[PDB]
Order: sequence, then C-alpha cells, then structure tokens
Amino acid sequence: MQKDLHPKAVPCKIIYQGQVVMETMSTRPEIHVDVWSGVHPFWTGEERFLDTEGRVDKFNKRFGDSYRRGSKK
RNA sequence: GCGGAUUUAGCUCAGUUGGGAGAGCGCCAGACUGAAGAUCUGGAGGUCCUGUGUUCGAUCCACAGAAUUCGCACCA
RNA sequence: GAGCCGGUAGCGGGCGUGGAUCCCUGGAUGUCCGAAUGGGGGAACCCGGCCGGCGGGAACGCCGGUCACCGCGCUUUUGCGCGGGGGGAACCUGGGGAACUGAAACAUCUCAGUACCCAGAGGAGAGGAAAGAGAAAUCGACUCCCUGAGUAGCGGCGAGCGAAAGGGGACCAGCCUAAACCGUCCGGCUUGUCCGGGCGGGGUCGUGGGGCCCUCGGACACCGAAUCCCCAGCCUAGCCGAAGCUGUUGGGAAGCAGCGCCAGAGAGGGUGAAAGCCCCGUAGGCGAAAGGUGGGGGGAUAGGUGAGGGUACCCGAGUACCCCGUGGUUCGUGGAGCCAUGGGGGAAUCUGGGCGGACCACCGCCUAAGGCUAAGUACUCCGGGUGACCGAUAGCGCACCAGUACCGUGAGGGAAAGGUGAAAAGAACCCCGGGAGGGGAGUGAAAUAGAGCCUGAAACCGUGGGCUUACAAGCAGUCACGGCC
RNA sequence: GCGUAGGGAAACCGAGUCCGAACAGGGCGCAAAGUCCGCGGCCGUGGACCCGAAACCGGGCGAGCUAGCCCUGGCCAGGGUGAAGCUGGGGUGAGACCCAGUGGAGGCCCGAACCGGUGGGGGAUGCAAACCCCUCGGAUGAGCUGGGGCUAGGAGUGAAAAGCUAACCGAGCCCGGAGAUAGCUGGUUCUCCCCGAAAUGACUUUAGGGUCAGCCUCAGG
RNA sequence: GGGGGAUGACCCCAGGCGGUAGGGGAGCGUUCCCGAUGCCGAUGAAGGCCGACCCGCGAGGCGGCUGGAGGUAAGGGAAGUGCGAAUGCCGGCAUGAGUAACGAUAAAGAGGGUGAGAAUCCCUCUCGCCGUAAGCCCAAGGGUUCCUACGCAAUGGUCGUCAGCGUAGGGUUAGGCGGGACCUAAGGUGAAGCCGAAAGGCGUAGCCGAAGGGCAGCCGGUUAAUAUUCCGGCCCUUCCCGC
RNA sequence: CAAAUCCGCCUCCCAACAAGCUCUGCGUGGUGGGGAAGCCCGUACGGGUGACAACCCCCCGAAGCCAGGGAGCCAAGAAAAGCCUCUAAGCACAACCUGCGGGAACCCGUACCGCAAACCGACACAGGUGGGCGGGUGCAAGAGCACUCAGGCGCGCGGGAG
RNA sequence: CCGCAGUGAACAGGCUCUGGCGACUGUUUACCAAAAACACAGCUCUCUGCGAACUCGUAAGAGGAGGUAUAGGGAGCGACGCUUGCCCGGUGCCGGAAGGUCAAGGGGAGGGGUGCAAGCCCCGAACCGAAGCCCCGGUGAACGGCGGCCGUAACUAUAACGGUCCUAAGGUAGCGAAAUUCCUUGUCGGGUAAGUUCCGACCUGCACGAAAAGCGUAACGACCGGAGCGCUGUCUCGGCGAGGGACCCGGUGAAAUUGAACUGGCCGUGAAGAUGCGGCCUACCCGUGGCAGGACGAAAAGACCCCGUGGAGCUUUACUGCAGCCUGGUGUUGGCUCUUGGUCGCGGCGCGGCUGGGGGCCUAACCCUCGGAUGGGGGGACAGCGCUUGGCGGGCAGUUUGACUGGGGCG
RNA sequence: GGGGGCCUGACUGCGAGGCCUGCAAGCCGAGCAGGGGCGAAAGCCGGGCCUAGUGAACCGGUGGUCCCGUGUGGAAGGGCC
Repeated sequence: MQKDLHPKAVPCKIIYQGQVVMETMSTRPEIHVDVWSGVHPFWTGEERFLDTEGRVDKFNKRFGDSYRRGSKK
C-alpha cells in the first residue's frame, strides 16, 4: 500500500468502455469496449512525527495540508 | 431525407442607399493584315431561379418550393 | 487389580498386591531444521560478545549456561515493559479477477463475480438499532429457513438472467463516542477570551444535548463481557451388574431331548456348528474424582442509564449536493432513481438536511458524512451415533514395515498386495538329493487345510483311456444311414 | 398455490364481453368440477445414454535440454607460406622508389588431438529413439572448452528455417475451469408377444442435421 | 372378435402370425428392505463340479461328487442388474517359435587344482589384442559398491564352486593436502531510500559467492582394505605467557 | 588522495656492469631406498623381509621451472589479506618489532570405481564427459602411424559343418 | 652391390578444360536438407542533442551510455570495379496551416414541465473553439508503377521519318531462349558416331532491368551444372577367394498382427480384382533349407481429398477494440506587464460588464540540476503527472470470410 | 376494347362462406350498417381484364388517442390508431 493518499483512499476500479450512441434522440444504442483501468490524483511533500514527508494527493491534500489531522508541516 | 452554403448575360462572376441592370470573357463587328493572330474602337449580352406578398418603387425585404453542393444524421 | 519390560513370537536377564503393566490430567526434561529472529547459509550445517564451572588443566586451561532479529505501543528520559507475525482439509468476508460453452456463427450476453490467486478475521466470520421499508397515516435491528415468485421486470426483448416490501418461522436486544456548550486544566501563542490534549457534563436509539430560572426528587433497572462456588459437561480408565444343568449325535456343541430360572436390560459381538440364562465391564440401572471448559442460575459485584416546563441560541464529522466517468441493484445506456465512488466545483446545523424512483407542487417517512454488539444460518480436520452403504479390480486410490515402491530435473503422477487352522499342535526322526524339493511317520475331523498354505471356476499346458485318421474340403455344420464303445 | 367465470393493451365490465357505433363476427357462457399423492412413457435445467480429439483460459513448474548473454580458468602435437617494420647497399637535392638481409603478421595454407557431422556404406523389433564404417570441412579463431551464474516459456532467445527452449514447442509442461462443447465416430446389455415404418414435401450460413406435414403405435368415443 | 365361460378351461371359425429403427403388453433370473398372526442347515448355508424330470422361454426342481460356514423368503417393496462385443479398462494365458538375438571378427589352447557338479573359477605353460591406450593420476558424479570368511535361490541376456549377487565382520585418523574459521567482479541478498491494488519491484553500504586472489612440508616404510594423515627420518607456521 | 608526518607534483646534489631483497645447482648435514638374492620361511595364492648393491661419466632437451622476463602488436589486458603513513587512542617500565624458553593448534572431508559394467543413456547397452608427462625403436617432424616397456585384457555364450 | 620392384609394410591430392550464383574464414534448421539461406567487412536513405531516440516497465526504473553526431539507434543491399536513368496523378511521409469541417467545452436567443407566485429542473442553439481529415507544395538505395495500334526508304522486315488515342510518365545504359522465354528438342555455330544438358552467337525478351541493385569480377566454395586426359567389376553376366551370420549341436529364449479356420489352380460370379459360392481339373500325411507372388499382407482409425455455421499460426483499405502515441478543456499550474477579437448595453468612434486570442524575465509548485553540503544553478507553470476529448492505431486480442456444386475452387 | 358527361367507394365498421396450405402467408366474396356517386330508374362502385410491381417481429419517427402514468396533481415515459 504505497500509492494512495494517507488522508483517505481513492485508488482503483475503473470499468470504462466506449460505443456508438444515437438513442432517445431517435433509434437505439450499441455496445463495445470491455476494459478496465485506473483513476486517481497526485502527491506533495510534507512531514510528521520526526520527518516522513507524506504524499497523498490533491483534494485531501488541500485539506490536512492546510490543517493536519495526524501530522502537520 | 438533418443542418449549413448559394440562385444575375453564352461562360465565370461583381452588385449595400430599395430608384442606373453592371464587369470580365469571353463572343460579334470596325480599324490594321497579304490574310488570320496580337493591339486599339465599339457592340450586344437578361425569365436578376419561380410565385405571391411588402413598398410610391424590388436583383435587394418577407413567405414555399426547387436545384446544386458540403458535412451528418442511419438497429425497421 | 494382580500381571509385565511395546508390534517380536527368540536368546540373556529382571519389577512387582509395606496399591507393578497400563487408563487420566497436570509436570520437568524437549538434541538439530523449520516463521527462525544472534550472525551466515546449497534447512536439518558452520560462525561471533557476557556470565559461567573455574574445568584433565597428572608437573597443564573447556564445554555448559547464556545472550542479543525485526516491524508494534509508548514513562518520552539512555526509551524500559506489552502485542505480532507462521500455520491450517472445508467454510467466511474484503482486494483483484477469465476464456471455454450456451446464444445451434459471433463482437452485445451467458457461464460469474464462477474457477483461480492475494490479504486477512474467526471459531465462526458476514452483517447489525435505519438519511430503512413502503403507502392500509401501515411497518420497524441485522441474519437465516419457507413463501412471495420462476411472478413485478432486465434484454441483438434472442439465449437466458430473474428482485423486494408484505405473511408464516428460528432468534431476540441493546449500547456508545468527536460529538466545544459547561466547567477542569496541561502545553503553547505569547496574558487573555487562540489552537491544543488528558477529567467529567452530555457522552442523542426512533430528536435531542447544554446553559439559566421555579416543580425535582429523597432504594430492586444487572451485560457482550466482570464474578462465586452451583448441576461446573466433557476430559480415559469409573463399576456393580437377573437367571439353567443333566442327558446326547458329535473332533468339537451353546445343536437334538428332558426338565429349570431370568426379565425396565431377546442391542449386537466373542464363545471349537445358530445360548436371554457360556464370555461380554452392553443396552436394566445406579455409579464415579483432587486438575481442563460452559449455559442454566443464585447473589451482590452491577458497568450503567432512569422526571418539569421556558429562552433570542451555540453542539456526530472532511465532499451532501451537482457535472462527467464506472459499480452494485431485476435495470444491458435506457423516461432510469436510491446507495457506493474515479476527477472538478465545494451547502445548510431543526421552519436544517436526504428520501417515497426524470422533474414540480403538496403530503408522508427519516434524521446520515465515527464506533461495539453474543444468539438464530455455513463448514467438517477432529470424537461419537446410525445405514433398503460397500466387500477386496467395490469402498477413500491406499484394511495395515503405501501417498511408500516406481517413472518425472521439477511442479506432479502415483500403484499393486488381505484370507491355513479351533488353536499351530507349524511338521522332531528315517529316506533320494549339492540343495530346493520329493517318500514315509506324527499332529489331525480333512492336509488334493500344508506354509502366500479357505473357496480355490475358465483360458491354457500335461498323463492314460474310448472312438476316430493317408485318392481328402470346411469354421461350420446339420438331416439320413452304417460299424465300434 | 393450482381449480371457483372469463373477456380485454388498458380503463374496466362481467356469465357477458372486446372492434365499433353496430345488433355482422373473435374469445367465452353452457358447471361435467378438480385436486393432492403414488407409481410410469416423456419434456426443460442439469456432466446427464457412456468414453472420444485438435484447442482456449488461470496458477505454478524448468538453461545440470538447448539458444544466448555476464563473470572466471583451462586448451589448440608438428610443420609451411613469408606483408608492416628495422639493418645495410642502390643513379637524384633530400626523396620517391628499387634490391638484398633480417623479420615474423594472417579469422592464411598442409595436417593430430579437438570442433563437424556434406558424399557413399551398414544398421531399421539396431549397440543406439542418431549410433558404427569408409570419406570430408575447420585447424590462434565471429576458435573449442570446464566451472560459476542471467534471462523463460504469447514470453524468451534466435549470424533467423518458425529454428531451440529437459529427446514430436507454428506458441512448453503439471495441477485447475472441467466429466469444456463435440450435427461426426464408435459403443449401446435377459427372454417373449402384437402390429407394422420412411429413404418424399415445405423453410432453413439448411443441406450426411432438424422444424412442420406425410407414412407407425397404444387409450377412449 | 365373437357364441356360454364356475376360478380354471372347453368347442366353433373367422382369422392371420416373416420382420431391423421403432410403438404397446407379458414374463425371467441378479444383490438388498419386509420376516403383510414367514424362519431351513453339520445326516451342509453358499458357490463349485456333472445330469436322457418341470417351462415356448429367460429359469426352475431334483439326485450324485466338492466345501466350510450361512441365510432362504410363500409377497409386496427397492435398485450401482444380466454383457463376445467399445484398436475398452485390469489381470492372467497362448501365438509366431524351440525358428530371431548374445550388445563390437582385439581369437584362443593345453596341463594341473578345487568342487555334488566346472568351455565359462584358481595356479601354471604356449598364443593373440592394446600401448596414446584397452596407462596410472586430479577432479565431477555414484555413495559402500572396498577387503576378508562363509553361500548361490534370483540379478550375471548359458553355465558357474566366479561377482562390482547374499549374510556377517572389518576397513578409510592430518597445525602444515583440499573446504571453512580471509577477499571481492558478474550475480544474489540486502537496515536505510525509492515506486505496486495486495502478493511485490528495484537496491546503497555491509554480507553471501569460486580449482579467480591468498595461505605454513617432503620422501621412504607399514595391513585384508587407508594414506601428503599410521611409522620414522628430514623441513616448517600462527597464536599465547614469560623474560 | 575530506584531517597533519605518508605517496602525488617542482628544484639542487650520490643519480652504473654499485648495494639492495623473493627460485634453480652444490649439495650435503645425515636418512631412505636399492633390486637378483637371501640361512630360519609359503622355496611358492612366493615373496614378506636379512648380502652387497652398485650409486659414475658424456649425450639430447620443454608446448607454460626461475620470472611480476624481453621484443612486437591493438581489438590497448577484474575487485578486498601483506608492506609502510598515520587520527580515535592508549602504550607511552609496558604498545609494536625482534631473540630465547615453556605452552596451545579445531570444525567437515579419505575406501574402491572414476576416456568408466560403480558417471549420466531406464540394461554388464561399440553414445557423451574437464585438466597431468604421456616408454621406446623406425618414419623430415609430431599424443598421426606398425611392432612392442611398465601396467591392462581376450569383449561372458562355447562346439561343429563349411 | 642385389630384387619385379629401394617413401619397399604403415599412416599418405586424381588432375585438367568450362560455366552459373554467392565474394571470400564463416554461421544455421539438434534425429533427413551446411545451400544461390542469414552473417557480413562495405554502401545509401535515416529517426536522435540528451534527463536522448527506440526496447522491457503498473508510475519507480533499468537499458541505452558514465555514449555524447567520426556518435547512438531504424533500415534495403550486401567485397571491389563500372554504373545506377524515367515518372510524386494514388500511397506512406515531410512541410504548410490561410480557408472548409468537426469533440469535449464556453457561451446566449428561444421553447418546455410543474409553478397561486418567487422559483425550480431540462431540451437548448447563433458564434468562438483541438488534433485530425479535406486542400497547396516538396518527396524514390520510401511503397510502387515505367503505353497502345495505323502508315513509310525498306524490290521482302520494325526500322531514318511520320500519324495518333488514352496515361503520371509510357525502359534508358548493361544484359537475353538466362534457373526471368511454356510456341521449343527456338534458329545458327562449336564440341560428337550421333548432344532436347552445356558453351558461343542471334535475339519475335510467352513475363530481365539497376537497389530484395544491374553487367562483370582475381581468389575463394564438402554449393550447382558442362566437358578431356588418368584409372578401375560401375558396367560388357562376371568368375574365384578370405574372414561374419545364416545351416547342423548344446544352453537360453522375445517380440507387433491376428474372430476362427483342416485355406489349391481354373473359368465364371457377388458389392463389380474371392482358398470358403457354381461347374470343373489336378489333389496322399507331415515337415526343415530357400524364393518372393496372393492371402487386397503388418505399421498408422491418409497427412492428397471433400464434409463439421471444428481448431491453431501469419497477412491488408476485413469487424470491432486495447495497448502506446498526438490532442483540445481541467487540476496541485503562482506573479508582473505588453495586446487584439467577440458580445450585448449606453459601416461608428467614446464607454461600459462581459469573454475570447495571445508576448514577454520573472517564480515562490513542479522537475530537473549539480558541481565537492541541505545552497547555488537550469527549465518553469513545462511539464511530468489525474481526470474527461478526440485521433491515429494489425503493434497486438477476439470473431468472421453462406448454399448450391451430377469432386472443391473459377464459372 | 375507342369517346363524352358528371363523379372518386383508388370507403370506414365488417364479412356468411370457400379456394391453395405442414407455417405463416397468399387469395375470393354475396350480404348487413353509416356515408356518398352514376342512372328516371332495375342496378353497378369497397381502384384497375387478370396471374409478377415483394417481406416476419422486433429497433426506432411523426399526425390522432386523451387507455397507463410507478405517494395523489401532472409530465418524462408507455400502451392503442
């Protein structure tokens, strides 16, 4: 576990898949894709209880970063 | 067939003040030539896509069609 | 309760009712590997500090004990004292997660959220007091069984997939904390009124909590534990335990005959061939302990909450809600919601804020954005019970020097093979022979029951006999007539 | 929960109803009434009459096979050919440049071990799942090699034919999906009674399948 | 089908009856559960072995021989049920067949000896084949296979008194040889550090890692086997205490 | 070359066949062997063990012995014990070098096979498997060749016709 | 001096004449094929300025390379010599980006539902808006392609010339019946007793050709083909022999296939190639050493075939989709200034809110940087990187690509 | 079949009862009602002289309904034409 936020999780899942609409606005739709991928934020440098730096991403990051709910800066 | 682009001389096209129908050609003719060509002169060139309407007056403004063209829409 | 030094029957020697073998439970040793963890490493091996005797050190110096890995709290000081990790057939939730095949192709779909891998909890986890369900102003935890229903419904509307409230049933069951309001302080900024963290207030079940003013009011309300012995159940052995003998065919009787008894225990099994009464430590039925684990149930522990109005009000979360992109749901892009979220905007603290399936008015429900919660269902490694369940090519493949022999470098595969008898009384001795094996004697009911020695069939190889066979065709053969036996 | 009416997309009506504005038809009324169970011939889901393949998909398993690549040693008996050079001499200014000596390179030649394996011979239930015989190429080099290791099996490696990857890789092998599907193929058991078939027609990514008909059989009228 | 059936059965005649897929009816044995007011057997359960009574039949009964202990159901129920037959599975057993093979055309033969028995063993004497091997040696691999006394049942593609076969006993000793108690490259690990959905990936220093580096001896003797270790003669090294 | 005396770099003097320190010959201390014996003894599974031995000269001469050589060349040839410099630091009448004398020295490996019936090929299978001189005579040379030295063996089925 | 012989035995090239391809030593398909196949030294286009570009990788990271344009990767040929010509209409690509188009998106006319009403949800469109594609050009050691017929001196035949229709031009130099030439054993020549192989020459080249080079080329090859001398049982039949099985002895003692069988020829037959069925003719019972014909002999449920709306591998303008790559808006991506466009309001200009484009050092993220420390340095709002957009996209993944068919196909 | 007169039934609601037929289709048709046109009227008209000018059901558009409308008031949306 080394790709999340610290101040909460947000990684994983992701069942994408494209098609060729054309519905309600007349006739019916169609299907295709069948893949799976990722989806997340980014991480910055901080620190806690003797150095540590942290990581976690935006959102959250905007938070605790501002504040700090287990270790500040 | 969903939308946009337009509609003037034989061809290709300008045309915005709502009042002159215009240009180029090209085409025809005259001049010149031994002739034709090139140049100069000149002339013609008409369903301003059709109809109806608005207006003192319509290529121009308003109302359908049409046609051409480009893109798009496609599970009867 | 009186025999034993395990399966070894054999030699050689020995303990024992001034309670041996063994059955129990709690012990002390537990060499080396293995999470290994002192250090290294091709496991089961080889290497280091501290203490240690001091030890042969015959007039000369060693094993033993020990000890210490690393991630976890945090009495922080120089950090001293607690937990973890490795397993584990099956079953559990999360994390991740697929083709075949059906659709008589195949891209949607299906198999499925299945198979597998991963992590991790437990003895059970899962889940669990509702921003729930639905609409009779009706219901209320979660779970599980039946039912709802193969219905409402999803869909190249094709193959298929296929809910739920309500009713019946098992069980019942409820609680907390931030939740800055109050006061306590401790530490900061730097003295005020800021954030901070330990103490209580409250610490919300179905709307309340505080803070103020007057009524208060002045003892039976135990949970998931906490506790005491209680029946602590079991834990292996606990032990009594009804009642026949003669005669007899028998190698053997418990059979055939005669009389005789039992009895809540004629369950079966062992007994030389079929017993209620011979053995059975069985069902009859009562029995039983000083240690290891419960409910029931008794008590205090009891932890713990438990009434009245009023007031302008401040107090369960960082993201609800909305846009796009996926999930789960019966919903496969759909008129398509709720809950869950990948990115971006980023509200309110009770006339607040989601909800009852686009939305809107009105009505009705609920009060989130933290947490704990035994019991009712699942699963057999283990122990027992029972069988219209099997008998050695069936059953687990493996009924007992098998997951071993054996092929595979490996992962892995993975067999075959049980039976004499009543018990050995298991064949002393004599014979041919190098022996094995064969001839007698002896056990004996029988050894053509004789040592892989019960039954021991066929196929197939022999030894004798009857008939038959040399100018003759067809697997076969079957009908006629003849001779030998 | 099936029967107790049903008719209709529905509202809803109802022994009547839907189309409709018309007494013209469709569904039904007319009770004939089941229902549970048992035992059977069948039909769907099922691995489901029984074994049969090539393949796809998951997790492991291997370079003591072989192709490579890294590290580190060992190894090539003899002989032959004779370039750079350096020494000396050679007509010119020095030289180019010539010659003679020395000299000893080259994936160089002739050949053992060693590496190979065309060209013929044997062998074909061999000595052997590639070997024996005669013969041949390479023979200080993109040389042969031991020991230590690295990569890996939809991916590796490959002086590259789809080769080699533990003796058949056109995508390894074991366990798992799983007893995959399998109009095709076989296989498909004791007696006896009764009757007695088709090998056409219609539509099919259907033609050596199968739907519906046609020809069989049993129960009642 | 029909004429009367008492339950059978009997009579007429009509009237056929060859039949695979396949349709309907009726019966047979197979191992089990009843013991529907059921039990046989040591003078044989059952299976086996053999047969000129009962049935259309698939089976019955019954009698003779075998063999050591069971099980039968007069009737209804249940099912892992009837087999040549699947190049089927498993086991045995015949074929070809007393022919094909003895694993290199580097050959033997003779005398004696032992033994129950020797072309195939032991001694001995001729003879043939090596000789770059069919040499001793170090390794790697395999692990008692090595020696000695007994023995041959099977393995030895024949024998076999022989064995690298059986049982028993015994054999291999090192301050200086090799491995460690020293060193690192590849590579592998790997506190810190760096990134994964989880398992994990990488990876500094340090460590693991070898016939590469390094390190202190040699020749003779001595048993059935060992030997640079055992003998002895000769040559050394590191640590420690003392001065 | 993170810190000074080390080595690296510049300057002046001794800048040799000088002196330095690590392998072969003599040898030789002194030991062994030593074959042909060999009286006791197997005079034979012969040899275990006692004469004396002799122990000498010339000849050939390495593809890796001194040695980290020298010469040439290009594709231009691995990292940690020892030796000297020293901080921390303690010795500095007790730290390291040396000398003599006494004391200490482990863990696990060896048999025999080993161009192989004992190793891989399932078998006593004319298949493969890495290093060391490989004895001589002859052939221009040479681990090629023919015979043989030491040592090994006759293939593990023998006769008999042709 | 001697014998037939004097490396006496033993180990030890046959040579030559010619042609074709590839230069050459090589390397490779272990158990058929060592070759004209790859490899190459050598050439040419060519992507790339680093933190490269491409290859593995889920993000780290390694590789690259402690390389740095005399370099690193992509490539078609493959000494050397001589020489590589003609066409960019389509295609890939490089450049262009003014114009059309067009996604998400901004951004408002307007309509709609409920609404007593403020409101409260959608549909929404004029215009601005990305790569891509369309359109202009450049592009050949980039893919690829590089004309047809009629007439004419030609006493006879293209041709020196001429006439044309289409195309982007319309084969050039060298070569030629080559291993690209089926009419063909083409026609001439040489080689021979004749020669459909060769080798030379013509050349109407069924279909060579310069870059998967083209003509040739010393040496070079276990390559392939053509010829001459030498020599031998290869052959004119061979005929003899030596050693090894086979045969007789003793010892041992398998193996696939097979329903079963005492299995004769005939001529006929049957499902049309019979020992077994019909007629007939020869016909005693068994064996061993042999010889192959028949028993449709053995091996293996044909690989050639078709059929199952079976399977598996490679291919492109097959279908779809993903990996990666380009790409608009959005985010942790902060300041300062220079500016033009739209718009509605009050061709215009003045203003105004609105909002769009863009140019700048900075710079506090971010990243990188390092160069000896945490500071400096460089870049910097990038970008990495997250989310949605769109696009290319056979690199890969999964399916598919009918029936008839008097054999499958083509038709 | 050739002209001219007005006229459109080139109809809705239906159709007794048959052809061909495994399926679905395909095809015919008096007569009944509402409402016309042509004729004085008896009658003919529900396109053509015919037999070819073709297509399932779903996947959707649209003009009509005012049948459903997922708490009731409605609308998205759906059923029927």
